[PDB]
Amino acid sequence: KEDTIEIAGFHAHVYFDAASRDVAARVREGLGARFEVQLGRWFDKPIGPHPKGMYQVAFLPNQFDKVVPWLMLNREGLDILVHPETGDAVSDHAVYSLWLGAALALNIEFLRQLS
Amino acid sequence: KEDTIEIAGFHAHVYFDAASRDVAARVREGLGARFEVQLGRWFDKPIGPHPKGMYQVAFLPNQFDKVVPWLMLNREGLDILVHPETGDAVSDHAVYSLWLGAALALNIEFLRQLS
Ligand SMILES: [Zn+2]
Ligand SMILES: [Zn+2]
Repeated sequence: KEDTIEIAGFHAHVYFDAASRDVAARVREGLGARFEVQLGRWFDKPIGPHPKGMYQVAFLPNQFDKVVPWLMLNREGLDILVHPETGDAVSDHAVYSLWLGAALALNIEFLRQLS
Repeated sequence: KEDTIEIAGFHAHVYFDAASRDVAARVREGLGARFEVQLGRWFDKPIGPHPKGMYQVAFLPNQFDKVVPWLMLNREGLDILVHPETGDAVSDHAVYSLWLGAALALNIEFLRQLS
């Protein structure tokens, strides 16, 4: 087994489209109002491994049981990837992650090409 | 918004088949060794909403950031449903849940029929 100590933090990637952008904005405000998070920039186009528009929500491990359960209940149909940050981008995204909603295929090759 | 106070606990459903049953047994032992959990019966065949053999793992909310990150890292390719317990069985499984690995298709109507 590896040790969960090796998790330094998590990212949630909240995916959206034109039809769900407004929902995504409300979820973002909810997160920023409630939790100890760093909100990344809003990407309206796919970038890197990300198959659709998204924004990033970063947090330390002590917010995992705050943010993730909140999103379980309040994501309003949005597909959300949550992954640990362990120093292995490819596994972090492809193996060690979870999904709220319906998983989307990621461009993991983008991450492989970086390593 | 929905209040995560309304989350009384969580279940993990660890799915397996004959090929993966031994990995599932090892994951099960890892859980029972490390965390405050209630391990339910082993179902080799599909039962109720579940489309594959599984076993249940129950825990209080204070284990969510222990159990779930551990499974993130140590599920060894098993598909795992994690759902809250909020007193709404249909929403808990269908809407409020998350998946590690690749999601399976649950029989939600089975739960609706329960009322
Ligand atoms: Zn990320
Ligand atoms: Zn359950």
